[PDB]
Amino acid sequence: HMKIDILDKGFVELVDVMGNDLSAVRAARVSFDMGLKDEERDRHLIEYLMKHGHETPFEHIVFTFHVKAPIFVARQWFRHRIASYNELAGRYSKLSYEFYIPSPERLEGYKTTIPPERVTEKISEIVDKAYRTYLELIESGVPREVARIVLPLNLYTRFFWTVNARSLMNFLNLRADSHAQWEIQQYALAIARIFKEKCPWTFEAFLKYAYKGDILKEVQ
Amino acid sequence: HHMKIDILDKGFVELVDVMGNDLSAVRAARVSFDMGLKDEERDRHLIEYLMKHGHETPFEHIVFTFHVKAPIFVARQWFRHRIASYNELAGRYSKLSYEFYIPSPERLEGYKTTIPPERVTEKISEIVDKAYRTYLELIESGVPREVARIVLPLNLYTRFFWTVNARSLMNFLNLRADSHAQWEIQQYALAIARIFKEKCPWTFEAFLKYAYKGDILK
Amino acid sequence: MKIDILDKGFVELVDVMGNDLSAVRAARVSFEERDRHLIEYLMKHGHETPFEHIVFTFHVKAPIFVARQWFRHRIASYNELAGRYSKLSYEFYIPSPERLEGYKTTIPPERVTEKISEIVDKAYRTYLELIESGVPREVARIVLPLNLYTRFFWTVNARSLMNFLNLRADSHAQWEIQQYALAIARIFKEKCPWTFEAFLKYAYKGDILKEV
Amino acid sequence: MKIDILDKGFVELVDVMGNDLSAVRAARVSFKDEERDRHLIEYLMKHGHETPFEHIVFTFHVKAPIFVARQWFRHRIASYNELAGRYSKLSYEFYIPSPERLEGYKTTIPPERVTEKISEIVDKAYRTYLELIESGVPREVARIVLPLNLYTRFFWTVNARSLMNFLNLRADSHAQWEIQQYALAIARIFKEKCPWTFEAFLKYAYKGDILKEV
Ligand SMILES: Cc1cc2nc3c(=O)[nH]c(=O)nc-3n(C[C@H](O)[C@H](O)[C@H](O)COP(=O)(O)OP(=O)(O)OC[C@H]3O[C@@H](n4cnc5c(N)ncnc54)[C@H](O)[C@@H]3O)c2cc1C
Ligand SMILES: Cc1cc2nc3c(=O)[nH]c(=O)nc-3n(C[C@H](O)[C@H](O)[C@H](O)COP(=O)(O)OP(=O)(O)OC[C@H]3O[C@@H](n4cnc5c(N)ncnc54)[C@H](O)[C@@H]3O)c2cc1C
Ligand SMILES: Cc1cc2nc3c(=O)[nH]c(=O)nc-3n(C[C@H](O)[C@H](O)[C@H](O)COP(=O)(O)OP(=O)(O)OC[C@H]3O[C@@H](n4cnc5c(N)ncnc54)[C@H](O)[C@@H]3O)c2cc1C
Ligand SMILES: Cc1cc2nc3c(=O)[nH]c(=O)nc-3n(C[C@H](O)[C@H](O)[C@H](O)COP(=O)(O)OP(=O)(O)OC[C@H]3O[C@@H](n4cnc5c(N)ncnc54)[C@H](O)[C@@H]3O)c2cc1C
Ligand SMILES: O=c1ccn([C@H]2C[C@H](O)[C@@H](COP(=O)(O)O)O2)c(=O)[nH]1
Ligand SMILES: O=c1ccn([C@H]2C[C@H](O)[C@@H](COP(=O)(O)O)O2)c(=O)[nH]1
Ligand SMILES: O=c1ccn([C@H]2C[C@H](O)[C@@H](COP(=O)(O)O)O2)c(=O)[nH]1
Ligand SMILES: O=c1ccn([C@H]2C[C@H](O)[C@@H](COP(=O)(O)O)O2)c(=O)[nH]1
Repeated sequence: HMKIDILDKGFVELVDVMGNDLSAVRAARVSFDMGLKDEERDRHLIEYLMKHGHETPFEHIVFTFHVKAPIFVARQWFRHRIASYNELAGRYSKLSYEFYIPSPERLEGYKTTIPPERVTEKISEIVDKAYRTYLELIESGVPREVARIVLPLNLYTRFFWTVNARSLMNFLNLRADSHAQWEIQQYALAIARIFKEKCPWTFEAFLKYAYKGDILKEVQ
Repeated sequence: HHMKIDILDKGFVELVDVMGNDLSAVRAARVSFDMGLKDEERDRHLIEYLMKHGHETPFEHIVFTFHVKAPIFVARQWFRHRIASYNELAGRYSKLSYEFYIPSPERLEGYKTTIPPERVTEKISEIVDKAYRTYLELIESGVPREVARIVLPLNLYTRFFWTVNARSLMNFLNLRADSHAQWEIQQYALAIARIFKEKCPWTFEAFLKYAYKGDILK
Repeated sequence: MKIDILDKGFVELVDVMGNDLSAVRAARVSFEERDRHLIEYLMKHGHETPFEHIVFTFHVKAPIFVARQWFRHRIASYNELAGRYSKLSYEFYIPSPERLEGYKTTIPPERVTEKISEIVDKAYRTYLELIESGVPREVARIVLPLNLYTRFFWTVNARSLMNFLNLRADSHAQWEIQQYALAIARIFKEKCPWTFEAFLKYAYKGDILKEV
Repeated sequence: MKIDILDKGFVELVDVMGNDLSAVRAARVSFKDEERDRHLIEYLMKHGHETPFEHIVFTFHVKAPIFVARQWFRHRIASYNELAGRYSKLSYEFYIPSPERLEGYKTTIPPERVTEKISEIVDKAYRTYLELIESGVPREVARIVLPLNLYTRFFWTVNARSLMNFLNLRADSHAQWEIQQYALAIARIFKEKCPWTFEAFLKYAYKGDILKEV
């Protein structure tokens, strides 16, 4: 399965896809009592739909992703309501020692009082302390669902995300953009790469006509 | 895959595409416990479990695309299911074909009518024909299609694509594969159920057994 | 508040939750010049979720063909009059001759109008005959034309209502639903003048609300 | 109406559109008569005709710990606006369970010590957070060390149908105790503004176990 590594331990992996660029063409064409034509006319229809704001045809393309991301990223991500999610449960599972530790380069462009290496160090220290406490509470008989509340927001979680191309393009608009947090931008770049490989005509037409973000026009 | 079931006199339900299968639900559900697939026994059991306890979100990862040909009055009820995606034939843009649902005499079974059921059938096809011929005359006269079509009756056939996940599809079946629904949409719901059963047999069997609220599938 | 649309149609406001300050409170997560400024700011920058906390209920009487276009807006709630159960009323949208202005037609506009009324009358008379014969209503009604009036309750938040106005208060939309959209817009402006003003200025994608 | 929940939490009613009669008006499609209107409400609820209840809408203002909010926010048929850790300096407010939260569980240390241990890490994480901020580290990065029991605040706009689903699932002994407590608050307010719908819900549609016992 197409699998892209993000951050220090994160990833985005394509589990499944229904349909392709031509799923959008077939759906749009029914309006005119038509179906598919030639490659040239069909690709141009996709561009036509994107340039004029016909978004519903792209709902017939659907993806399922498997994502590992820090909780603070997942919290932003799961704000996208037009999608389906299933997530690893801190209530039911003993959580693994896996946390996002920013690299020193993460603080490029910020004048900092202490070296970036020290920032990285201080984050790690809280992480180890919290995790040790989490395991101590569990070992003492403290229910998992309570023990986990001391764990920090950089804890990695895992989830399945099923989402259609229209909602995926909203996601890219809002998250593949320099206003979203850098961490989620990185995940959105991987989503974009998988989308482009499966639906190249829709992706290129989106970038050309419909996409509102900045970064995907800059970064291949 | 590809499945097609003819419904009423001229209608159909055709499966255009599917994403996932019963194991798609098993995998999504198992992530909760930091697990994946296991054996057929334990995974079939899990699907029954999910269905018994009303854990419906794992089934959203199973997705269907249907191509449907149905009368407008059927489509009108169907399109009330908002948790799904639609694209439909446009009267504003297309010259509409002479295809209308004409009930068969048997459709009045159990109804004592003043005129022979065959006559009811006849009367329906007569009005449909008059309406259609008026539509064509207006079109030939240069009336925009979006206006001409307003004289067309509710038994005109339309066509649409429907993308829907297994959870919404189970909701559709609870409501439409039921005696209280109109017989015509029941028939479409029966075809949707047959296709669902074929592609997701474990989910369907568990649905019938533990969650399905209607009366016609059982 | 009620606006008559078409020959027999209308849009009336049944209820509303909130005003422009509802979006301001949601955006700030708490609880006059700076508050209007925040509304324009949110609108200019595409921050739409705060407008979801303003909600309207409309009662709408409209031809079925208009309602079918309308009910494609999935992010909203609907309850509609039942034709399976209710004997349906003799009310149909008959276009005025002026509806065909611009179109060079082989039949005079007034004659097209007349041809539509005729079908409506014959269709309704067939429906009534069937019901009289003991044909169930849910079957008898299938002969009724797409211009039959129906009524529905529509509950929709301001964000989805702005999406509706972007698509339907626009010259690409069918003229008949444009008229309805103009009415919805007028009510929206009454209740949420700051949001409506900023919407027009910064976010609205249609054309007719800039002209009318 | 504002109800305190947990140690620093609350559920506050901000607005409401409609009342029980809004569902009746929608069901009948008509812009009253108590017994026949209550009877309709019960009929709809009994036969699962739930769409008329979507025309009653609530706005709440809720203060809750992030681990509770993450569960809450899985309810997609609703609208949310939340205090932003990326843009605001976060307040020293964290949920620390009472010893009675863990009484019942046989634990190897006193519950009192479980409280102390939890409080200790909270305090350490918060201190590091403030240090990093003071150092010039972006808020968005500095906050990643804060634990899941940090309090957040959001506006929630939800219709009565979706709110009844939320009660089915959360006002229930399988939901985490913390979110149960919020659900009881939501239910009390819903009962106050929509008494006939709430009664009919309990009698016919409610699938949980706590609201019939409390
Ligand atoms: C840079 C940035 C900063 C942000 N800051 C904050 C913040 O400070 N606080 C905060 O709470 N959130 C914040 N968000 C989250 C934001 O408010 C949205 O919750 C999130 O981006 C999901 O957007 P969406 O509603 O467009 O997507 P979805 O929820 O997936 O919805 C997709 C589309 O369907 C529609 N839709 C779905 N449900 C509804 C509905 N109930 N009503 C009307 N339309 C609906 C809309 O058209 C929407 O575009 C931020 C997002 C970004 C990118
Ligand atoms: C005790 C308990 C344990 C849980 N454990 C986990 C877990 O381990 N992992 C995990 O990921 N989640 C878990 N959840 C969350 C659960 O999976 C749902 O996300 C949550 O209950 C919201 O439910 P909902 O979909 O009914 O509500 P909403 O998202 O508000 O949706 C409301 C209704 O609309 C429908 N609906 C909305 N969107 C769609 C859609 N895209 N497709 C089909 N139908 C739709 C359904 O009819 C649904 O009832 C748990 C919840 C409870 C109460
Ligand atoms: C026998 C029968 C008779 C009917 N008679 C009438 C009638 O007389 N008049 C009429 O108007 N309709 C009528 N309907 C339609 C009915 O009211 C629903 O519109 C239709 O059945 C769709 O059901 P749904 O809302 O559950 O499905 P969807 O709209 O697909 O929604 C699926 C699920 O998601 C949820 N959901 C989706 N959107 C929202 C939302 N905005 N708020 C809260 N929850 C949401 C609900 O949990 C719902 O079960 C009838 C249906 C049947 C089967
Ligand atoms: C001029 C014109 C011509 C049209 N022609 C046709 C035609 O020929 N055939 C046809 O079938 N329809 C046609 N439509 C209808 C159109 O495709 C939409 O169904 C309708 O405009 C509703 O728009 P919407 O989905 O944005 O609104 P809603 O359905 O209310 O949704 C609101 C927003 O939330 C989002 N959303 C809701 N559900 C989903 C979802 N399941 N997946 C992804 N995002 C979602 C999107 O952000 C959407 O903008 C036409 C509309 C217009 C204005
Ligand atoms: O009772 C529960 C358990 C889990 N989840 C959802 C919320 C999170 O998105 C994810 C894991 O939650 P926790 O188990 O970590 O609380 O699944 C809930 O919504 N309710
Ligand atoms: O069995 C039914 C009856 C009604 N409706 C909805 C669809 C329409 O929007 C409206 C009226 O439908 P008819 O009763 O006219 O079919 O209510 C259904 O979905 N199913
Ligand atoms: O302007 C339009 C054209 C089409 N449709 C949708 C509504 C119907 O579901 C279908 C066909 O509509 P008509 O063209 O026949 O109105 O496409 C709209 O919503 N608006
Ligand atoms: O860039 C952002 C900022 C905020 N939020 C949402 C997610 C949370 O529900 C809430 C606060 O997020 P934080 O700012 O704390 O990350 O707003 C986002 O979705 N994206």
